[PDB]
Amino acid sequence: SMEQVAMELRLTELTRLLRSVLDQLQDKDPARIFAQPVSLKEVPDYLDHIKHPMDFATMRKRLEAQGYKNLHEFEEDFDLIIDNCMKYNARDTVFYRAAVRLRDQGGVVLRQARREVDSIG
Repeated sequence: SMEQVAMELRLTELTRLLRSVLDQLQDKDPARIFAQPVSLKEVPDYLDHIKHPMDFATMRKRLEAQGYKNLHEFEEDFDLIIDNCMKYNARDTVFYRAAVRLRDQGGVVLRQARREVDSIG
């Protein structure tokens, strides 16, 4: 149907906007602490602590399969990156502090992304 095509164009354009959002958030992580999944070879107890691991690469795979239907879904995965880190690592660690800085800086980007998603529809 033409309606199904129109919906697919909207999903494609959301995917475009979320790709740009993902790039901007990841630039707020120049240390690359959140770039890849926590290694279960190197942190073998991780899944005892963290039930839903997340990282920028895993988000990027979901994005390229147009697997985010709306901004809320995408924000959920970004919040897991931050929140997982802030639970597993103590306040006095470079990892925790990196997550705080990512959250604070990412807030700015996400605030305007929400406006754009509503604005364009």
